[PDB]
Order: sequence, then structure tokens, then C-alpha cells
Amino acid sequence: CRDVARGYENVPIPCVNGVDGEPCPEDYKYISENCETSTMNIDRNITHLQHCTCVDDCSSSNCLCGQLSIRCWYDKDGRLLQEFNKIEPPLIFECNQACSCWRNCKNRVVQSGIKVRLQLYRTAKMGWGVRALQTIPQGTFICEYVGELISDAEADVREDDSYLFDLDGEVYCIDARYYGNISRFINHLCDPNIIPVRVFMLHQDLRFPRIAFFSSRDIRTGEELGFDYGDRFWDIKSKYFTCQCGSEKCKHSAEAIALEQSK
Amino acid sequence: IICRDVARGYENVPIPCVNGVDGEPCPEDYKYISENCETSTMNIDRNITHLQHCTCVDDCSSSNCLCGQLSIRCWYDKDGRLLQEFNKIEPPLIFECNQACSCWRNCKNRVVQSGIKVRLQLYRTAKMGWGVRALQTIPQGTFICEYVGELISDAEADVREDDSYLFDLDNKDGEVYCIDARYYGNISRFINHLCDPNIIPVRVFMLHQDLRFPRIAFFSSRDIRTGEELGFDYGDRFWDIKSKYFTCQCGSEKCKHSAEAIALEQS
Ligand SMILES: COc1cc2nc(N3CCOCC3)nc(NC3CCN(C)CC3)c2cc1OC
Ligand SMILES: COc1cc2nc(N3CCOCC3)nc(NC3CCN(C)CC3)c2cc1OC
Ligand SMILES: C[S@@+](CC[C@H](N)C(=O)[O-])C[C@H]1O[C@@H](n2cnc3c(N)ncnc32)[C@H](O)[C@@H]1O
Ligand SMILES: C[S@@+](CC[C@H](N)C(=O)[O-])C[C@H]1O[C@@H](n2cnc3c(N)ncnc32)[C@H](O)[C@@H]1O
Ligand SMILES: [Zn+2]
Ligand SMILES: [Zn+2]
Ligand SMILES: [Zn+2]
Ligand SMILES: [Zn+2]
Ligand SMILES: [Zn+2]
Ligand SMILES: [Zn+2]
Ligand SMILES: [Zn+2]
Ligand SMILES: [Zn+2]
Repeated sequence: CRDVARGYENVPIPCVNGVDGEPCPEDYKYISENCETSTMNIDRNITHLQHCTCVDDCSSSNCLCGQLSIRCWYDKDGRLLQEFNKIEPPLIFECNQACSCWRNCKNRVVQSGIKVRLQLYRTAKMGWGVRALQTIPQGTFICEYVGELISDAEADVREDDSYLFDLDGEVYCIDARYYGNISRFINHLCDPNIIPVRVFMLHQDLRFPRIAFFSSRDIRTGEELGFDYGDRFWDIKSKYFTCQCGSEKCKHSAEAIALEQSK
Repeated sequence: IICRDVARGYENVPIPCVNGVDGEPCPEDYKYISENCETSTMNIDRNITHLQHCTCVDDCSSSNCLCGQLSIRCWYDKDGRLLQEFNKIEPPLIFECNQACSCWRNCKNRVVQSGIKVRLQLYRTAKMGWGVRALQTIPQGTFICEYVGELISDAEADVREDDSYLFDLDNKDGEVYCIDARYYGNISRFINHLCDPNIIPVRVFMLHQDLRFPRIAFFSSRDIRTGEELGFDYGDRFWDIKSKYFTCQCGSEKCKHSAEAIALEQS
């Protein structure tokens, strides 16, 4: 498959399988931006946007939008700072339409979409996954977790929860089971190389942050991308199946889980 | 020619401003936006399942495309220009392909959602203040730009005193809404009225199909020469209100809103 994204992303995203006869997945709708099925009532009031007054490229410390994360966390190249808290990331507020800066300012990384070459491919033990077709320096924006915005009440009534991302006031979830992007195919890794960060762009409704994946380290060509699904995932799912990341750091293998109960 | 792009890089192309008539600097008492904004909720139907979509897997140039069928037929040609036969007097509502469609994004039913492609220039006119012109020829049927502004209700439009930048959206059912580009708008806010206009508005649906909120796309109604001023017909509601304050200066011999013209009708 030449482009699973049907031209909706900045770059084509191919699918390959060199492991078995399983065909490229088609039981979902590809979308490049979050969708709704019943109103979420996102606050789109342009006068509720906090914005900056910059006349430069927003690389100075006086930029309010940068100040909303204590400081802008991007360097000149669009990458997270070396000092960035990869354990507890702050909320990033990117420049918006209420700002006076141009569209090519330095605070517009995530909203400018995918730039690295990625591949949907068949793994050996985890079904489909995504890997890099190129080296990727630490701090690089990879892709966004795109799906269907739903409420916790609705998340409760859905049988399939294998593609849920939590957004925790009142709680909401991103559900990429029926509608989603390339992110829906990223596997859980006990030794992860991408992290999620909560980000705001066109609106600043704090109930609905958007999820951006950045690299936590240098990633070699062909390396599988993975993040930490967290314990709420594994507390539910482990009585059905156990982790196959194979790391010696694995925290969710049948082996690891059994060693724990002995103690 | 001080400002190289009034859109601050938000459009596919830059839109420069020049003034060769007086000392008035490039206008800045408004905010440039490349898309419609809200100030109080419009509650647009954004239900992705309420989208009518097609099953096309080709470039949607087929007769089978449901999206094209919604306007009876896709009215764009292979180059993205309106058909010669397009009703330029009472234009149909056009439904372009969307995210629920199975076609790729480089489909042939996606002209307006692909944004501006011709070179335009904000410039100082002689008798009408600021205007917009072509820095290139524009063939008939070509998409120029969209009328972008603040989505408000008819009720709210009644309450705002400055009404020089309003476009009416009169849905069949009633429940009328307006685009107000006085405080927020794009290059379209600077386009002047022409009694013999060379652009027409078309109502278009793209990312949503909330019928209360058509998006307004301007196409050329005829060939336009390089340097020609762009204009549409603002309509009678505009002039029925404004002509007791000022009169039309389009200078056409077809003008129907000049002091001359207005005086001739009383008999
Ligand atoms: C990050 O991964 C998961 C997040 C999940 N989040 C919720 N909710 C958020 C809180 O508010 C109730 C919803 N429910 C799940 N599961 C429910 C459990 C109950 N089931 C009937 C419906 C799905 C999840 C499951 C996840 O992985 C398996
Ligand atoms: C296309 O041009 C115009 C459209 C206008 N539309 C409305 N509406 C509110 C009432 O429903 C219909 C849409 N009001 C205007 N103006 C005034 C606003 C001030 N108010 C005291 C009376 C109505 C307009 C003015 C226009 O140009 C001068
Ligand atoms: C969001 S999906 C990722 C795409 C999925 N691998 C596929 O083939 O469609 C998450 C599901 O993939 C499988 N999976 C993901 N990470 C795994 C892991 N670390 N170990 C074992 N299975 C995993 C499980 O079926 C899990 O419910
Ligand atoms: C939406 S604006 C167009 C931009 C405006 N000329 C400017 O410089 O800001 C509408 C206003 O432009 C002027 N105008 C537009 N067309 C005109 C015309 N044909 N004759 C006289 N004045 C016109 C009127 O003042 C009208 O209220
Ligand atoms: Zn700034
Ligand atoms: Zn900025
Ligand atoms: Zn800003
Ligand atoms: Zn593991
Ligand atoms: Zn089609
Ligand atoms: Zn379509
Ligand atoms: Zn199409
Ligand atoms: Zn006239």
C-alpha cells in the first residue's frame, strides 16, 4: 500500500508486510484531524485565545505563548530542549490566529504536521506497528494521536478499548478504533522512545488537549516506535494477554507479572 | 509596497500591499485570519456521521460520485475551473469531498479547500479607498479567494453599527447568519462593489454540511486582465442602506447605484 493516509498528511505513509499473509488493515477510517460524533462543545471563542504580541519569530523569552509553558520548549530546529522534562511534560501552548506573529514563527511545530518518514509494517509478535525509515534525533515531533473525541460516559459503553487514549475537572478520551491516524498502530514499549505531550493550537479548551508524540532519544532507521500505555491499560488488558516488548526492563510480561505476586 | 504579505504567511501565497495614490499606510485596524472564526458559539453541526460522502477511489471525475451529484454534477473541470455552462446567475450549492469520503485529498472535487492560487494585490484605489487587483490574468471560472470573517447571527448583525463589511448567509429555511469581516477577515474584506462585477459568490460546503453555514467562494465570471480590479455585486440590501450616505463610483455605464442613476429612476 503506497499511502495509508490517502494524501491527507504532509508525507505519504506506506504499508508493508514481510512477516505473514495478513493484508494491510482496512477496518478503520483514516483521518488526519480529530473528529466528533456527538457535540463536545469545544470552546472556540477567538476572544478566549491567549496570544502573543511578537513581531519577531517568537524566539525571545517575552513571548506569552512560550510563557504559558514557563518557557517555549522548542529550539531553532523545531526540537524539544535538552532540559525538557521527559517524565512529566508541561502543557505546550502553540501560537494561534489571535497572535500577531507570522505563520512561520518558532512556536508552531505540532500544528505544522508530520515531517519524518514512517512506515506501517507487520511485527513478529504484536501485530501491526510503525517504524522509522530514517534516523530521528531526540526531541523531534513524530505524529499526533488523532481519533474520535468522546466522553468518559461514552468510553464506558464501548466494547473495544484497545485504541483509547485518556485525557484526564470532567474527563474525556481519544478513541482511534473507528477513526484515526498512523498513531493508532503504535505499540506499547516498556523501554519507550516516544512520549506524549499535551498541546494547544487553534483553541485553548483545557478539556481537550491534543496529543503530540516527540522522540525521547535518538532513533535509528527501522527502529519500532513505542510509547508507554500506562498502567490503566495493562491493569485491564493483562488478564487477556501479556506484553511482548521483550525488553529486559519489561514490566508487563507474564514472567514479570508472576515474579511480583510471589512477593 | 511596504508590506510584502498582509496575510503573514497564512495563505498558500503572499498578498502584498502597495499605495501609489496618497500617504495612507497599509490598513491595520483589523486582524487577518485565513479561516472563519467565532466570537460566541454557533454550534455548527460537526458530527462526522452527518457528512454525506462518496465511495470514489478515482479522482472523482466519474459520474458516480455522490458528492458531485449533490450539486447535480461536479462543476469543476480537469483544471479546477467552473464549467462554461455553470449558472452564473443563480449558482447551485456545491458540496466538495470531505474526510468521510474514501477518495484521496488530491481529488478533483476539492478546489476551494485547497485555498488561494492566483497572485493578488491590496492597493489604494482612486475613489474607493483600498481595493484588490490581479497581478496576473485570471481565466473565467477560476477560484480566487474565500469571503472569510466572523460568523454571527442576523440578530447580532442588527446590533453592530459598522456594517460595511457584512456578507449575508440567507438559508432557505430561514434562520439567517452573517459573515462579518470588520474586526476579523481576509483579503476578501477589501474587495469593492462593481455594478458590472467580474467575480461571483458561490455557496460551498467542505469539512461540514451545516446548511446554516455555507462558506462563500469567489470565482471569476469572465476573463480578467492583469492589473484589473476585482469586484462583486454587494446587492440591494447594501445599497438600500448605504446610498443615503454615499453613492456608487464603479464608473460603469451599467451602474445602477450612482447618484446619476439613483436620481434618474425617481423620473
Ligand atoms: C489508556 O488505555 C485505556 C484507557 C481507558 N479509559 C477508560 N475511561 C477513562 C475514564 O473514564 C471511564 C472510561 N476506560 C477504559 N476501559 C473501559 C473499561 C470498561 N469497559 C466496559 C469500557 C472500556 C480504558 C481502557 C484503556 O486500555 C484498555
Ligand atoms: C450585504 O450588506 C449588508 C448586509 C446587512 N445585513 C444585515 N442583517 C441583519 C438583519 O438581518 C439580515 C442581515 N444588517 C445590515 N446592516 C444594519 C446593521 C445596523 N442595524 C441597525 C440595521 C441593519 C447589513 C448591512 C449591509 O451593508 C450595508
Ligand atoms: C493500539 S493497538 C496497536 C496496533 C496493533 N498492534 C495492531 O496490530 O493493530 C494496541 C494493541 O496492539 C497489541 N499490542 C500493542 N502493544 C503490545 C505489546 N507491547 N505487547 C503485546 N501486544 C501489544 C494489542 O493487541 C493491543 O491491544
Ligand atoms: C468591504 S469594503 C471595501 C474595502 C474598502 N474600500 C476599504 O478601503 O476598506 C466596503 C466599503 O468600500 C467602499 N466601496 C466599495 N465599493 C464601492 C463602490 N463601488 N463605490 C463607492 N464606494 C465603494 C464603501 O465605503 C464601502 O462601505
Ligand atoms: Zn510570540
Ligand atoms: Zn508566534
Ligand atoms: Zn503566540
Ligand atoms: Zn514490555
Ligand atoms: Zn468522489
Ligand atoms: Zn467525496
Ligand atoms: Zn473526492
Ligand atoms: Zn456602480
